[PDB]
Amino acid sequence: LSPSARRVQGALETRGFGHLKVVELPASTRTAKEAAQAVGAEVGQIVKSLVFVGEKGAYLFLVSGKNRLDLGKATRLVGGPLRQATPEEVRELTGFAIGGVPPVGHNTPLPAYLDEDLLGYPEVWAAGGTPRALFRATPKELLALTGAQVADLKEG
Ligand SMILES: C[C@H](N)C(=O)NS(=O)(=O)OC[C@H]1O[C@@H](n2cnc3c(N)ncnc32)[C@H](O)[C@@H]1O
Repeated sequence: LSPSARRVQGALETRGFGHLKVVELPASTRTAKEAAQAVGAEVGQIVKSLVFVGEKGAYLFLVSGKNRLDLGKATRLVGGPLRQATPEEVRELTGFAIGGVPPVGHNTPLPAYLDEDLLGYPEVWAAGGTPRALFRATPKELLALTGAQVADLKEG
């Protein structure tokens, strides 16, 4: 596993979820669409870790591959103005580059929100730190791993 992918594996291990495995695939997983095709999953099963900057800090939004994050909803949930983090901010905050941003192992653990639609799948796939890394897990484990709060995040 490449460094960033290893960093994520390490985080899964340190959390007590060592049985979850990061895989650096022979096919791209840069976008939810590609990720789903790479593992034969439904796009909705892909977890997009989206980082947004607020006035007093950063926030992690775990969105289903089939939904579009509603900034209006996110803003209300946090209770303050929010904005999509620039590629640069993603790197400084999380330590990973967009297209590979994982839900764990960041430079600072960010308060998180989980797209309630992810609770509809028995298993989901999140990014493992690179545009080729992914690790499968149950929504429950993703919740335990991030301590995120379930929420209505989609524009739809
Ligand atoms: C799972 C897959 N590896 C992945 O990383 N999916 S992702 O949705 O989290 O990554 C793509 C998302 O990053 C964000 N993004 C893409 N380009 C961006 C840019 N130029 N600036 C800020 N955010 C961007 C958008 O939400 C885009 O949908």
